[PDB]
Amino acid sequence: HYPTDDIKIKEVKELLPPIAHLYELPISKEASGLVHRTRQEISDLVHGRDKRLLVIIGPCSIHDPKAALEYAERLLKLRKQYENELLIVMRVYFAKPRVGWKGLINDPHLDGTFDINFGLRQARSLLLSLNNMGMPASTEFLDMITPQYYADLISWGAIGARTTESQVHRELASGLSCPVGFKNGTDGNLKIAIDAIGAASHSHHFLSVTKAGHSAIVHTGGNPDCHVILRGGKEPNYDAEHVSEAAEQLRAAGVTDKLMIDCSHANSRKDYTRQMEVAQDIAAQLEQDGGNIMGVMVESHLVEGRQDKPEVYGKSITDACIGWGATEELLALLAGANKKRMAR
Amino acid sequence: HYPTDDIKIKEVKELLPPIAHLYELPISKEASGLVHRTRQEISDLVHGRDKRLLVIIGPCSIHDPKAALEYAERLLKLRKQYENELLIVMRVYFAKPRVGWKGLINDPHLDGTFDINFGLRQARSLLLSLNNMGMPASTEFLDMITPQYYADLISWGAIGARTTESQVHRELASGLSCPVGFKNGTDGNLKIAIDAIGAASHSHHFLSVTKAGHSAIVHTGGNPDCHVILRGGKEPNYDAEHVSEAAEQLRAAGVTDKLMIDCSHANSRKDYTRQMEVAQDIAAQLEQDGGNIMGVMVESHLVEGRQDKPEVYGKSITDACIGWGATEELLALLAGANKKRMAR
Amino acid sequence: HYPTDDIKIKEVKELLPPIAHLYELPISKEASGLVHRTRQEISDLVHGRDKRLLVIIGPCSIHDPKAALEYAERLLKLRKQYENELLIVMRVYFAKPRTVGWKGLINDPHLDGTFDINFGLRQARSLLLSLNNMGMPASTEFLDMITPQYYADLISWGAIGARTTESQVHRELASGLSCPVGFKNGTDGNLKIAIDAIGAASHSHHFLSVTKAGHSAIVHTGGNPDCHVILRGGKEPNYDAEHVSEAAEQLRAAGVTDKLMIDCSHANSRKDYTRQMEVAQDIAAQLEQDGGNIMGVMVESHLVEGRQDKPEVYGKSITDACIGWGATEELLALLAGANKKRMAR
Amino acid sequence: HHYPTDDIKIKEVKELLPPIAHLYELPISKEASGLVHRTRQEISDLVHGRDKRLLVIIGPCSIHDPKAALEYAERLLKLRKQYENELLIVMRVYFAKPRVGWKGLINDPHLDGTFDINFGLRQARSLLLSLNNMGMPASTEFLDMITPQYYADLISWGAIGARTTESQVHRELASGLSCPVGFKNGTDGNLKIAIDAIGAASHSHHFLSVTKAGHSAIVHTGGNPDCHVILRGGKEPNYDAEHVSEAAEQLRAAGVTDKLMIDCSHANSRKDYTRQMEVAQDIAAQLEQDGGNIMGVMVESHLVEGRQDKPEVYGKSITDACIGWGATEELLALLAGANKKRMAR
Ligand SMILES: N[C@@H](Cc1ccccc1)C(=O)O
Ligand SMILES: N[C@@H](Cc1ccccc1)C(=O)O
Ligand SMILES: N[C@@H](Cc1ccccc1)C(=O)O
Ligand SMILES: N[C@@H](Cc1ccccc1)C(=O)O
Ligand SMILES: [Mn+2]
Ligand SMILES: [Mn+2]
Ligand SMILES: [Mn+2]
Ligand SMILES: [Mn+2]
Repeated sequence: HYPTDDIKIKEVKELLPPIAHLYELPISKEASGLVHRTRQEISDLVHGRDKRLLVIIGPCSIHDPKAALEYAERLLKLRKQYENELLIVMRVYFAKPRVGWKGLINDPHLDGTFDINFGLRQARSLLLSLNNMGMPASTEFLDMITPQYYADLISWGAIGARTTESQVHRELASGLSCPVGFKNGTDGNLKIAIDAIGAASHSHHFLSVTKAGHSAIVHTGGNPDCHVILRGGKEPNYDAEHVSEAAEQLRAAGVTDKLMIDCSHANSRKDYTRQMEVAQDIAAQLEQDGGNIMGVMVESHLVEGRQDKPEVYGKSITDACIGWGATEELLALLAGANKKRMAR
Repeated sequence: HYPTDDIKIKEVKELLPPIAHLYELPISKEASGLVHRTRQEISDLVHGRDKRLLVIIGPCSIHDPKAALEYAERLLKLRKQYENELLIVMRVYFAKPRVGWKGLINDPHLDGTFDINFGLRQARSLLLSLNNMGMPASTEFLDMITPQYYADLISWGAIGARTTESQVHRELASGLSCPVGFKNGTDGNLKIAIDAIGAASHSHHFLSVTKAGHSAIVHTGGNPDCHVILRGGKEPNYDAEHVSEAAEQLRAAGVTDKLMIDCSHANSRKDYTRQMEVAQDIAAQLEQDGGNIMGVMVESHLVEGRQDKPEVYGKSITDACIGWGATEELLALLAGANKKRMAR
Repeated sequence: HYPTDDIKIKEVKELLPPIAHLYELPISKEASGLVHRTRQEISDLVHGRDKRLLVIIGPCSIHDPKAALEYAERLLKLRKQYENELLIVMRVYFAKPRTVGWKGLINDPHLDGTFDINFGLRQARSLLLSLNNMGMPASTEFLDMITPQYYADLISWGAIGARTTESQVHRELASGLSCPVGFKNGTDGNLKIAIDAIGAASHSHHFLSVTKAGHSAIVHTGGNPDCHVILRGGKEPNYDAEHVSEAAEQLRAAGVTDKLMIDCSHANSRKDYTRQMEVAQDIAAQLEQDGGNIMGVMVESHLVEGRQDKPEVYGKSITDACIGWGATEELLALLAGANKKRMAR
Repeated sequence: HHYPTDDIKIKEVKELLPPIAHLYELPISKEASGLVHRTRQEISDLVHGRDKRLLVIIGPCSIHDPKAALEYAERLLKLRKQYENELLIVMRVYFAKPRVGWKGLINDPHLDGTFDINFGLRQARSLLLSLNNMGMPASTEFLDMITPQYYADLISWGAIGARTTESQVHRELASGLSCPVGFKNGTDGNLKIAIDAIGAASHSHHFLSVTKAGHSAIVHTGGNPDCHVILRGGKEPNYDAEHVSEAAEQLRAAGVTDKLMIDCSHANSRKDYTRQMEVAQDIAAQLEQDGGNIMGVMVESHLVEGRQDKPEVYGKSITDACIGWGATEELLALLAGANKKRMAR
């Protein structure tokens, strides 16, 4: 026999099964309540039963648990203060969808050693600490296996621009315990996200692993808590005209016309200093009408900007983020605007 | 103590591991020769060493292995006849990337019962029978787990238009033993596929299973045999102007400027009779110059058109296909056109 | 670091999990029915509910499935012929507990030294399924804690041999086996170890094995109330009335069942397959006199008598020596006659 | 539906955390690796006659409490260092006796019948890594074919007990253990099973178990050349000079090492801990006269003497009765005394 199997494979190493991580780090009664409740609260937002604004906000990527926990500590205070106008959940994303650093799960030690057992442990550990302190977590799931390791700790999931059209990621979302947001495509196709909600609301089958770590078929029940995310395209799509047009196509498709607006990425034009602009336009809509907005997303860290090496504490090494002060302003701006909308 | 795990899952059933299927249906020496050889031949096309045309052709999707075998039986004689001008490899795709029928792996019995162990068995059996008879096989990998069950029998793989931009599908491609084609986006975005080749040529790490069925981290070494597939979008992109523009961009990104043209899907605009037209243009191109074309894709079946239910034998239940007579003319057209290119 | 792990291991290779084999060879309706029934029928003998004699009879070891099947076709006739007097169940043991040479049909199914265990295990399940489907139940020895997951669903009666009867894990195993189990006395004739094994196996225990899916697992057992002793001699033969009587006394004293099995082969025969008949005559004389403590016998039998080092002749053992088919007819006819009279009392 | 045939007598089969999960949480350290590699080699030297120190396997009958066990180890480690030129001291870290009652530390770590085996295996590995880290090698008995994948990398010396020495699979296991292995004589004093065991264990075999990832597996061994017998009595003790001589003669006749270990406890003490000293005194007299064929002894010792049905008292056995710490010092001072003189010849 000529060889035909694993020709271009350096190594296939066994990973500790999810059950191993769940044994060391069982979810606590407290994290369980914060998760269950935040998910329900978000459901109400998706389906129009509450007019609070869901704010997904935090670092572009997590590369340092200390800074992440310190960021949460400061955010927790504002989560409480604006709890009547805003439902603040923290971005706990472990990589960018990219060339550069491959994320915290792949490369937890920031040196190129790919210790993914440790990476996954750290991600779970972080997510339980956060929930335990009272800060819910959100994340993007890039693949169909990692969710088994910590989705139990996640109160809101994203499927990014580059995966919203992928069948298997829609099948994933259809079984995720948390509400899920589908982003529009990298060039501004909103339809792919609309179809994804359709798909995600039905029952599907996809492949993954059991909690015990073995190949498996997953039969989902459908996810009725999905929604669109406006993150821009060739041009930005945050304004009232783009919101109104999205809302119409949503209704026509017979899915929720309540949606979320990313202030960052292509809606800012990859310029962190324009997130405030977007949030200001969103504030104007809320004060006017803004019936179709249920959430915003905001890339934010202790220190503003980007760096290639993790030199500065609390500075992103993936996309550029606004800093803490700009975070106080933006959140305040949104809370006040939405106080007025809810008051009508 | 609120539940948070698997809230929207009906069932997670463990699957027979790949080793089980590999025990019942080990790759034979002759299939192993055919695959090894065929990957290498295709790799020569991708890199400009051989001017024969790769022809990926066959059903939109396999819904009946018996008819698929009979198809292959007719195709093989054409493979042999045109072996100096065309390298003919059969489409063995088990699903459309969507609605309705979930494909042969999910739903092998065509009634709705989701017998996945059986479907995986049937897919491997069909692929081994095809190789053993001397017909190489091609397919699309939609997830990161199914390759372990039968990628060893695959001479060419596709990442489809809906997944080319997906990070995890790029990582997968980087570790596939076969050469891989990346389709352009559903709206015509060629860049996502050019970036995909760049991405897939490097080492990555993604999650999957071992042959024994255990969750695994897999370290790839890069796939140097990737290329682009022009597939249409808002308008078709098969003509010389589009081919020439794409070649420049490929050169600019420093990747192979030899590409593949799908005669079906958004180039035929879902009209199966127009695939013959696309081939005509392609043939006229090759006759003038056609330096940048290394293959084409055709959707072809025993009988033409499509049907919703599998009533008629060898007739598609997914995208409509040209029938056997049109397939003969198309392949003769392409053989003759490329005979003249090669003779220059 | 210095190394400390796997220092004396040439390789550890993965095996197909039990489910892969149970997928290919699912137990049939009629195989299920035969297994259940037979286990129940044997239980009744263990516990004095029925006076039929269990006869565990067949090759010392299976080295050729085709031979095994032809053997089963002939025995089947007699199983049916003598169904009112004898419960005939075939021996399907895949190795002798050795000590250098052929390591059995599971380990070495090709009989050339390759160790294709995936294949052996499939072949063994395949044979046990075909035997049951034809109306012949099967018996075997389980040497380890993992093999029973592959084919115990096809076994109507199992043995724990002389060399493992005292082993704590083998007793815990037996406590979780679905079939009734016979515990052999020690190689030097020690009966107490088998008496203790009955009491031990009746309780609930825990041991390590694999799930059907092939992963490390803890097995919490329910207890096996259908165990009994097997007299197989040792320093001296223990098939006669006097030995049977001393054993029954010790068994009653421990509060376990005083119904036992007698091996006519191995050390009771002194490794001479022609003495198997003599032992059966003795057992038959006992059954005629009284023999109330006997529920079964064991007999090593094959198409062709004797043994051989290489598998040259069809139907002849390459492990212990067996009586041939003619002698089998005598033996079974003899025991059926002696027990017919017992059951008439 | 079919008649049922599968797991009729099973309460449950719960899947287990795989060895890799414990190996991740508790990886062997560089210093523990050195001690294990070095101690294994030193013991091999003792087995093959290259060093004349006495291997002393000493410690509790069974470990029911790691705190007590760690304290016992700190005390023993002093005498390990003190007597290093005369005795090779290694701690007994047995997790159960091969038995109904308490099922051991691995099976039932919480001593209350809850059977939390993931925790038990976690605890056993932890204690063993802590012992090697403080500088005290560890010995244990392997009762099955699976547990070793969880912590054998931390064992410097292995026992196969009296009740398993004759078992085919246990001998096959032994042939793949990274550590040296002592085989005990049978519960009735049969020495031959142990001598056969050494022979068997020195060759390559194939037995079934699990990969480190927990998957059903076939294990191919390279043989264990470092095996020896352990004399632990029978119907009568077998520690004296005469029994030692006759054993050495049979060992030589079989072509295997005539160097042996004497267990001072169990059937050599007549199951009476007060007699372990008697046995140790005789062995000492032998070492002073000649004692050439003795390479080790086994002593059942704990912080406090005797035993108890329930774990009320700290550092007192709940399995076999042990000598207390005072006696332990007395016994070790004696052996070091006797062997200093033997080594000086
Ligand atoms: N555990 C995930 C669902 C899931 C199951 C299996 C595979 C992947 C995802 C959740 O609760 O959301
Ligand atoms: N076995 C695949 C590569 C692969 C390994 C593991 C997971 C996914 C893909 C091949 O030969 O192409
Ligand atoms: N499946 C075996 C019992 C068993 C379970 C698990 C391990 C070993 C044996 C039977 O039914 O007899
Ligand atoms: N890991 C054991 C050997 C072993 C392997 C596999 C199963 C059982 C035992 C050792 O180092 O000694
Ligand atoms: Mn970002
Ligand atoms: Mn198609
Ligand atoms: Mn025999
Ligand atoms: Mn003891």
